[PDB]
Amino acid sequence: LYFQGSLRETSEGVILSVIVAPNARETKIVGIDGTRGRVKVNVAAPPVKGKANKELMKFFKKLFGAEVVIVRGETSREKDLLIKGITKKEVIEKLEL
Ligand code: NA
Repeated sequence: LYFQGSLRETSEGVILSVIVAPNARETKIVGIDGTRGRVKVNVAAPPVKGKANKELMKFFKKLFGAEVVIVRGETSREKDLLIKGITKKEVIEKLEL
């Protein structure tokens, strides 16, 4: 039940709670934070001109096959992503790949 601490399903989809580190060598999931209930995501983009947000959304849109929007934390390392029109079961399956 590893990724479950970072996700919740609302009427609109799944809110995936992440904590980003920019300037990374590769955009990828590197861990979970068990106290904050967030997936640690490295993002291979600079945190300028919204480029880390853009890369983060692109990565998860490709992973889930669904539109991903930042609902909270646009200017924070702690960001909540709405994965629109997907279920928690589908998100867990994809995160576990
Ligand atoms: Na950014």
